[PDB]
Amino acid sequence: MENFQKVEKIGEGTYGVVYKARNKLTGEVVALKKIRLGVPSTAIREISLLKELNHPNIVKLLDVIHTENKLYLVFEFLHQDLKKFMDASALTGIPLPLIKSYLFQLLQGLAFCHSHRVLHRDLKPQNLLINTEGAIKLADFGLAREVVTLWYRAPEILLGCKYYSTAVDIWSLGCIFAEMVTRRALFPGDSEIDQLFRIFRTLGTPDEVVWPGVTSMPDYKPSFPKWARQDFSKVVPPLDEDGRSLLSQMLHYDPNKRISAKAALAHPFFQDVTKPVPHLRL
Ligand SMILES: NS(=O)(=O)c1ccc(N/N=C2\C(=O)Nc3ccc(C(=O)NCCc4c[nH]cn4)cc32)cc1
Repeated sequence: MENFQKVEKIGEGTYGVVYKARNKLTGEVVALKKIRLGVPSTAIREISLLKELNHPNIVKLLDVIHTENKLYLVFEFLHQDLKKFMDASALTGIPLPLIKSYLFQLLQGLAFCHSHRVLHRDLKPQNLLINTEGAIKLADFGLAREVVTLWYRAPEILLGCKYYSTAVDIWSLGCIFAEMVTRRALFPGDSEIDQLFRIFRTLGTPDEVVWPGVTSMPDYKPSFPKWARQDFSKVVPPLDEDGRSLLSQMLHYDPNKRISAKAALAHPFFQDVTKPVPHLRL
């Protein structure tokens, strides 16, 4: 760890603190994450697998430094997160071609991870990183295998499913897609039940018709209030019918009906996809 010079604190997650740092051996500027824990053998093997999960839309894990019961992860550095970009673009809105490019790129990243049976599990604007070239990348990946944000949590997680699928990441990305379009979080819950009830108030209380097996889920309660579903024309205006159709498939209640990342890439919404350059003030 004497090989790195800290520049500034760039964030704090559930695992630990992230610093921008300079590698005294290569001159490289990196993101250094100190994992708060010595380190379990199961974690070392899993994190070593992530070093090989390389894709242009996945923040590169450069090195795993396991020294003196402490664990450090050395990552590729990107200059801004989607959260700051969305806040900076709030008066005007992110242009639809850039939203489309970012969604397409993230679906490429998820299609890759999911093909390797790797789930993110905690997608949110804060772990989506962007650069000046128009790229967007997924950070803080297969690490799951301040108050924690519930806004992007899939309903099967909230209802107590222990063995959830790659569909949880599609749900989170659908929530982020809606937020980029409307400039407001889709489901800003501040408790697990407020999160669930916000989802139910918009998409309708799920039942055995739309989600077979839902009433047998661990945290499902027959006493849940029964709300009627709302139109997507009301939920994400002024998004066009291609975008609303894709969003509806990413937000299906039944994880088995929810669109995969691979099928989403073929959706007619991406017929005119391009790669614009964002206006980044760094
Ligand atoms: N706000 S900002 O637009 O000025 C701005 C600028 C640069 C950056 N970079 N972050 C990173 C980077 O380059 N590689 C990374 C690899 C992994 C992680 C990661 O594990 N994150 C979870 C913990 C967390 C951090 N932040 C909130 N939770 C982060 C980064 C982030 C935000």
